[PDB]
Amino acid sequence: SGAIYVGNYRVVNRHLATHNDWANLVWEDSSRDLLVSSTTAQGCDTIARCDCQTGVYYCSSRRKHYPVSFSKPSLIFVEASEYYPARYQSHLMLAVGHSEPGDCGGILRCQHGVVGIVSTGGNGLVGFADVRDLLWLDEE
Ligand SMILES: C[C@@H](Cc1cocn1)NC(=O)c1nn(C)c2ccccc12
Ligand SMILES: [Zn+2]
Repeated sequence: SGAIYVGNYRVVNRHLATHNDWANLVWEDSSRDLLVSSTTAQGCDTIARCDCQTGVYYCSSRRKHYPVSFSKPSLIFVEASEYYPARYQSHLMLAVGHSEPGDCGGILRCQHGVVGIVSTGGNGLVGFADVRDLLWLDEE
């Protein structure tokens, strides 16, 4: 589990969105595994607007942050899970790192801010849904 709280937005994995998220929906995209809802309170996370391809992510199944090198956002074929059939996921970045299904929502960041959230994984890989192209997260 996990979310990004920037401005009056909450960014979560689409497959983990709650009824309150769907009832206060701003934007969703199944191909990216992302959903954004509106919030009453202002958040403290800042979105990275950069070209970093090294950063750190939070792994809840280890209670630890790990440094990683990650690929550029791409269209990758992801295997079936209980939330999606096997399909192409867009704007996905892969790294070598431990992960388990419940680690989705953990933040990947660099010195510039939040880069994305954990969305896929297995066998020593972890995949992150990028958010750096969603420029509208920075404005009302
Ligand atoms: C919950 C789904 C979401 C999903 C996105 O694309 C299709 N399904 N993801 C997973 O199944 C999953 N995510 N991580 C971090 C893993 C690590 C090890 C094994 C499985 C996973
Ligand atoms: Zn950066």
